[PDB]
Amino acid sequence: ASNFTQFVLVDNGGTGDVTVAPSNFANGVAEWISSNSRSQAYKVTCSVRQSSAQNRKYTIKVEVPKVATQTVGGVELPVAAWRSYLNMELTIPIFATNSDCELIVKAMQGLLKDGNPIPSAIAANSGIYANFTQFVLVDNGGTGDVTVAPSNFANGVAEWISSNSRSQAYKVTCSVRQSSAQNRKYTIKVEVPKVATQTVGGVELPVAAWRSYLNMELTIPIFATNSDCELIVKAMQGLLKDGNPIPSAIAANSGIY
Amino acid sequence: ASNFTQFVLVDNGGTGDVTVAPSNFANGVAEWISSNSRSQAYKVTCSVRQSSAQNRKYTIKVEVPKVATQTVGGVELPVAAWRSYLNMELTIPIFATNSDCELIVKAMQGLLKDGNPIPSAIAANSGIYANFTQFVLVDNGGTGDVTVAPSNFANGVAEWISSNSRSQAYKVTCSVRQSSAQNRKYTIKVEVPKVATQTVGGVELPVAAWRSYLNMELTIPIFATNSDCELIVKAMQGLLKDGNPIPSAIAANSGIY
Repeated sequence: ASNFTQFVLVDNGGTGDVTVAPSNFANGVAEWISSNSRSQAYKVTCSVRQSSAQNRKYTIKVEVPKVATQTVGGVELPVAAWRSYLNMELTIPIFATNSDCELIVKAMQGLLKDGNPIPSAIAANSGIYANFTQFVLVDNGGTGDVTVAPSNFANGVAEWISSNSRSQAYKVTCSVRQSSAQNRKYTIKVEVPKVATQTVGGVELPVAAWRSYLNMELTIPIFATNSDCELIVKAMQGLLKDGNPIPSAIAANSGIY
Repeated sequence: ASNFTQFVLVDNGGTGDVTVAPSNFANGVAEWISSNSRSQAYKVTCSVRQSSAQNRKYTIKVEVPKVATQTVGGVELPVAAWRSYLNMELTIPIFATNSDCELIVKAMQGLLKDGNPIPSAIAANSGIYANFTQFVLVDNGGTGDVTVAPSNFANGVAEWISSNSRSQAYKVTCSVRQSSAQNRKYTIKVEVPKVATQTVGGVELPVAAWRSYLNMELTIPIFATNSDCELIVKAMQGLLKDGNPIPSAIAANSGIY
């Protein structure tokens, strides 16, 4: 009986597996490593931390490597040419009952699955996909929809807002930026609200009690051809779908149970 | 026709009287002295003073002596070995109508009469009297009770709170502390609230418009045997009962009328 153990994640057809075993947690920072070679392992983190007196923040990063071969000095050194950085910070207040988080996770992971208007950007040209318009996202049974319309981009920072009320809208970002001379970094944050009612001063003000912050920074080198990113996206979004060993922690007691 | 004159106070069986005549008021501070000898007189004060723009504070101290004999140098000098210090500061707002003070006085003096759970402490071992629990205090006719339960003592400061609502609770303190090498000082404050309704922002918030502050500091030397304190308590509480020349001022126009 042991939780936080060797689990499964990103896969395709039948050839190479990605069993992610455990490794470190020093100073409150979970970490998972895969097979024999560390230089080709799939790092992932997770740490609990209450930010103040009315909230609970988290940190679940993810580094997706590449099974390449850096031959420098006559030796074929199996190392990754790049690594991903899916870092999702999520703040959950104490007032928010145990019925908000269940619908928050399916809104963060349930935001980038394998081609959604936000993550299809992370898998193809239209990183907007649609001349950037009103799209679909997080849903459940037939009652409330979440059409996310456009809004701002000032200074290179995409942003999407939903329906009538902004205080209950689903914010999302996206910005292209080459970090240096051999890489290409990104930034796709996500704020998932709550259709609550803050009555302060005798008025029922429809506002969110909290918001999510799914911020995925991804660095892709110029050397990495146009055949690495396709398998990187399905490794970032294809890392937290709706209960994977990493995101099931984002939906239940199980950290890696 | 003269008010603030020779009055009566603390007595027991038929032997020694305690007629407290007038004496000084310099700079707004009433003062009463008893018989021939000042060194054995029963000092008492009283002064009106509006603290700010929405309150009215007071100060009624009381020094109870001892008819002892300090023979130093071959002479029998009739002087007190100690003195009491029943100092009751009471703040009464302008908003509080002329129907709150009547029930405030019977709550300050009507708090320590001659053995109440708070003043029985001032007359015997159980200076709590009860392993410190829910007790009785100020009452009138049959409608609202004032059961004062326990609450805090952090750093040597007793404290009692009443019913459900703290904002309408009857706070009271008590702490033992030897001031030097020849004395033993105390501190028994008391805050009497008002079951009012502060509606600010459209909400009826049950809170007190004011609170009392019956703080009685009492110094008892080591030389003073275990036969002085019994007659000291009935002199402090036995000083303001329910209309005595000193506390009738705390219940009506009469300062010493």
